[PDB]
Amino acid sequence: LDHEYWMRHALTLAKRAWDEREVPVGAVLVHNHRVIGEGWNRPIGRHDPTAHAEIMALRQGGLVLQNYRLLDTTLYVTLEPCVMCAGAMVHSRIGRVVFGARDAKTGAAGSLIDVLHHPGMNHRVEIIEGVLRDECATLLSDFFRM
Amino acid sequence: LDHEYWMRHALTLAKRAWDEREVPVGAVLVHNHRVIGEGWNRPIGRHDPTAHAEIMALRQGGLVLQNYRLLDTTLYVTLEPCVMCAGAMVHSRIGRVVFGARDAKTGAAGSLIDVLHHPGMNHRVEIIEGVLRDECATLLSDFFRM
Ligand SMILES: [Zn+2]
Ligand SMILES: [Zn+2]
Repeated sequence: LDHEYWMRHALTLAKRAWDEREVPVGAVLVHNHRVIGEGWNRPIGRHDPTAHAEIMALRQGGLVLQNYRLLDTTLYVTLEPCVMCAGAMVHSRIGRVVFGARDAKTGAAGSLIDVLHHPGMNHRVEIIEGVLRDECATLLSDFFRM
Repeated sequence: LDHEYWMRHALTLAKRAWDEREVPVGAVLVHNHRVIGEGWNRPIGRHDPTAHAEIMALRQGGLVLQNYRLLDTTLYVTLEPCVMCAGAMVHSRIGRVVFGARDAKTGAAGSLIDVLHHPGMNHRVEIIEGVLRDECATLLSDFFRM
């Protein structure tokens, strides 16, 4: 579905997070080839431990759809989702998550844990990884070097 | 620390959720024996898949402390936290979670999965279960009967 076109927008949002001095992750939630939520990482600034990119984008999606269930959506994100965000995607009943770089240490879509296909969740999210992978990694690498 | 006194307040918040026709879960975040966040379940009403009791209470706590890290806090909740909320508690670096009833099917503190002591998280949350257990269960049972 030209996943790079949507990931590019996510990288755009990640660079907002970068300008805010937050770990640079961006996310966009797409429904019928239209954006219905955007998010970027801002826990430090918002004083909000839950203010990850995915959480912000899933919340917008709910407002836009007037529904807490976000059926058949695709969530794009520049980094593999953490446990908190992976659980949110499961509650949201999204169709699919597409991510850029793996989070080898604490990623929760097959890196540390695979919450999205854990055998007791009432909903399965499909996974596609590595979209604009090197672009997503370099943002995060330059961040940590900084 | 008279955990029933704080759980009673959580049950108070859970009954707000009940009056809103939402699964009746309440939560309170306590720091130095003072409440610094309250929460109750309202996904349906807020059109927000992330709007669980714990998420709302952890968010308030961050505002009150002007910090996304909520060190040495105790989060009380009427039901075992789900994967999404268990991950949030880990990111928040809370000291302890105290819960009422187990969620046998999808609870993420030793029921379905134990996210809070999973061997790769950078932070361990202590767990105490069963506080006002029967009170918490009956609320949820009456809800599902309804
Ligand atoms: Zn996350
Ligand atoms: Zn939850």
